Parts: sequence; C-alpha cells; structure tokens
Amino acid sequence: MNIFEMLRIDEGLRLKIYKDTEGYYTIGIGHLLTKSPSLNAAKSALDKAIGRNTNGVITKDEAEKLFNQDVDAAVRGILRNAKLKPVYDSLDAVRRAALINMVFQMGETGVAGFTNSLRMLQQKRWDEAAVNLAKSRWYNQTPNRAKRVITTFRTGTWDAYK
Repeated sequence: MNIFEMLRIDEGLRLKIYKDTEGYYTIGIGHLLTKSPSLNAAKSALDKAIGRNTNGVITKDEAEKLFNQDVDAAVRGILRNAKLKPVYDSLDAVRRAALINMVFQMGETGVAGFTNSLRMLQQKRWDEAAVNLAKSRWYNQTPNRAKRVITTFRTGTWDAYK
C-alpha cells in the first residue's frame, strides 16, 4: 500500500471529463480540470494538459501520466513550504502518506491553512488532531475521504484502506 494506491482508491479512474462531488470538472485519477462551470473550459484545460485535441477523452496512460505529476507536485508543494515540511519530516511513513493526500486533494495552500491540526500532528496528538480535523469545510464536503485519512492519521496504519 502506497500513496499512488491510496489516491487511486480515493479518486479512482475515469477517462472522460466528469464532475466531482463538489461539482468540478475532473478527469483521470482526481485531476481537477477547472472550477468553471464551463465544459468548454474543462475541454480547454484538458487538451492543453495533454498535448493534443481530446474532445474530453484520454488514455489510461495519459490519465496515469497526469497522476504521476499531480502526485509529484503535491509532494513538491509539501517540501517548498515552511509550514508543511517540519510536519512531514516529523511523520512516519504511513502518516507522511496521509499528509501527501491532503495536499493532493486541497493543495499546498489549503492545508498549510490547518494551522492547529498541523500542530497537533507534530506534537503527535493523534486523537486531538483527529477531531480538530473533523470540523472544516473538508470533512463535511468529502467525508468518506476525510474519514479515511483522519483514520490513517489516527492509527498510523492502513486499516481504513484495507
């Protein structure tokens, strides 16, 4: 079990532009295309991303390529940030994985934003963080996911993914 696997579970695969729980045009394994209602905008975003005209559809490999990127970014975004690094470096491997998630999902910014939790993580207050984590647009915007990750943070294992 790994991060790539984890996110697959949490985002699965789709080779056609679809919307997300929220409503955002996504594609591949969780690759947000754009916050615009415009499909023409996501169709736009897509192509651009891919390198060709796609009419809104791609290959398993294209999907899987973008996934590689997204993940990197996400970790790259984690390293380039004074707020996050300290955490990460504090974390066990399994927890470094849940954190990579959070960043994959919301982004460098949104998560640097969970000031207290990030604190509670570093202090190693698993439970506490847990409930802290529990109230925040997030969790009650994508709760089964939150609950996975919050669990991964909790127990520091893969029981919720298994």
